[PDB]
Amino acid sequence: QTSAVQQKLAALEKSSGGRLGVALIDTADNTQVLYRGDERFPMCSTSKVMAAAAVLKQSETQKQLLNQPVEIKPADLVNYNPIAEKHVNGTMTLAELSAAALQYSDNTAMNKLIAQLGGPGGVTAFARAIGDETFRLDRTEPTLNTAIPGDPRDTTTPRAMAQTLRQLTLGHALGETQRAQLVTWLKGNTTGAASIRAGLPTSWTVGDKTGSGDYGTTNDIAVIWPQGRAPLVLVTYFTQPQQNAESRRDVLASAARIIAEGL
Ligand SMILES: [K+]
Repeated sequence: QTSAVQQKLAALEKSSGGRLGVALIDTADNTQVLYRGDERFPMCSTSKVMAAAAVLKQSETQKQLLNQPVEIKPADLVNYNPIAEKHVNGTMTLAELSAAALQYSDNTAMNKLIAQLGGPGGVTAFARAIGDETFRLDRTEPTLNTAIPGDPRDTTTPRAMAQTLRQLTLGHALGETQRAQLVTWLKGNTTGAASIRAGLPTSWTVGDKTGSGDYGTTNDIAVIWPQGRAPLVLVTYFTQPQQNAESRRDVLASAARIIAEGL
């Protein structure tokens, strides 16, 4: 069937000129709302959630892992790395790298998380270990953002990422303390106010991770605590036909508003 919400998302997508993917899980009733839910989209920096979570899982068997220092050298700097560049020729801990990756979208920090996991495939392996058969990380920063239409590298589907984000943040994919740390990090994101958050009542609390890349790719993955009801998990992915297209965070906000109005 096509629901009223799905019809509204299709009308938003038509007006945007791009390709929109949405997955909602309402954790009160476990119901889902999908739009292009099984199509692949480039993750861009939304993949930082999986990498940080994989390091948190490693930390469950190593009490001191998150305090371990990692060297930051000049050649490690990539295109966007406001936190890491301050520690060049010095160190950051894995906790500091996780926080920088998640809350500031620092790409050097992501590369250190990927390296801790043995390369992109270590992130994919963690995804598989927690039941996500769809996610794939194939490259490091910055090339994971090429976002070429039809390219499977560094993609997932909205359905898979919503399910995984639920398991990570609200379920038992991580230990208790690690889940709480991931939630704290997401809630302190600095980059999200124009994306999903912008489409929702301001009283609701959100933790999210944005992404952006070539082809005007504009993404957000969120957990949401509405006032008065069980949490929601919402994924909004958007990508456009032109390599040089501009970001469209407003489309994500519009998708979130349609979802919220449908509840
Ligand atoms: K970034």
